[PDB]
Amino acid sequence: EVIPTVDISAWLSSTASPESKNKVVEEVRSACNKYGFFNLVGHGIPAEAREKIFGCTKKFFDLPLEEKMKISVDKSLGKSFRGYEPSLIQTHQDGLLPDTKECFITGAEIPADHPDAGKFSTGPNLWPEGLSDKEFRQPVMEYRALMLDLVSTIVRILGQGIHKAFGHPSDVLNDILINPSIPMRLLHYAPQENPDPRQFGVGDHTDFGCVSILLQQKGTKGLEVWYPPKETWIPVPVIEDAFVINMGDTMHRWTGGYYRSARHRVYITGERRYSVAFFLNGNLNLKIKPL
Ligand SMILES: [Fe+3]
Ligand SMILES: [Y+3]
Repeated sequence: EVIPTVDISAWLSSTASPESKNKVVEEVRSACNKYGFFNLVGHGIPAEAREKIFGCTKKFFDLPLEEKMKISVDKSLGKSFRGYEPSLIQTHQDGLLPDTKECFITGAEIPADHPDAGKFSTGPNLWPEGLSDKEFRQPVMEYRALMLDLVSTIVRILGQGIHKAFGHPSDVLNDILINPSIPMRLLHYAPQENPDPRQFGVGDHTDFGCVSILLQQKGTKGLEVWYPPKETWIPVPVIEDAFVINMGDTMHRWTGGYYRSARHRVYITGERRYSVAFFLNGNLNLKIKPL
């Protein structure tokens, strides 16, 4: 068992044959129904954009810890959960140790005086005073835009797989793109030579939202996915020019389980590891209804 790779070039091309485009819908619906994950290529985002966001991520986490804590998540407006979260505080199971993960959290930018500001994960972002807009904020928000565009493509492909499966309009799912809740996290995993097997980078979880898009770093590993049929954890290989796509619980319930939300985690390694995780959640008003 291996996590598959799906090339969406045809679906984004305006000259590809309808056969080529359907083949993309087949490979996607199928990976999401069997593994809940795939690797995605053919997205059209340049290698520069991926280089630039890891530049931002390293600059940020290289900051002094007192410097990051100045925008610690507990300082964000109300229930906007934005800013810096340090390592060794997130836990998953009582027998185990907290996660080595260090993370920085953004969402869609909303002025402080907006009506929804302060509500759950909606409001303004917190930005580090010690970095210039040009070093950090502008690239981060530009990458967010590229991610929003890609996840909108992914959603419409999923909707088309729903059409083929159960006969619904191929825009069943497109209402989550209306004013979406789209957090992203910049992730840092400090390396360890001899790690305790009771501690992970991130422990066994599912994602709660709809779609997640992950950018891993060339030369690292750690991400693995639980596949019930063989009762095994499958590794997710770092593919060149790829994003890792998985389904969340909201998509699970909202389909019949047809798109699976699969358990996954990141074990600790000796190599320093960065990743950028962007997620698409259900809306703040949208009552998500099954089939
Ligand atoms: Fe996750
Ligand atoms: Y205003």
